[PDB]
Amino acid sequence: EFDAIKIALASPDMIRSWSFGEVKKPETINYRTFKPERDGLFCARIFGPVKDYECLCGKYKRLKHRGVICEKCGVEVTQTKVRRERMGHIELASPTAHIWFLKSL
DNA sequence: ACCGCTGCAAGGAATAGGATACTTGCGGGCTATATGGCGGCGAATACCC
Ligand SMILES: [Zn+2]
Repeated sequence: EFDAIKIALASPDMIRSWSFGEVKKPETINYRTFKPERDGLFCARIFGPVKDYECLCGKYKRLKHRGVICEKCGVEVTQTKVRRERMGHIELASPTAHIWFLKSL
């Protein structure tokens, strides 16, 4: 299919284009109930469902409801492979300098 | 038709016994200062003109 690999820099707008949400909380797992956090580093509303065609809260749990989202979780009921291909984006309060383009010698 | 009496409670000294306020160690729940390796090489100073 494809024939060439292109590589370049990524403007902030394009980075927003890639992302499917924003991370805001440094918390990951409860250690008691192994569901993810609200919108922490892991998440369901940002990255995707945890089980194949399973909304997080369990309002819909069948493949018949593919595509629709939950009205309390907002997750996209679909395969869990999406959890390996969606990317988040953090917002940085201050501008910062890429280290590679600074001490590359 | 008036009174001193008996009698029936209220407050002191000696024992047993549960209730209950008090004290304590934990278990899980949470948050946040090195000193024996070379070799190559290229960039970045130093230098003395
Ligand atoms: Zn839900």
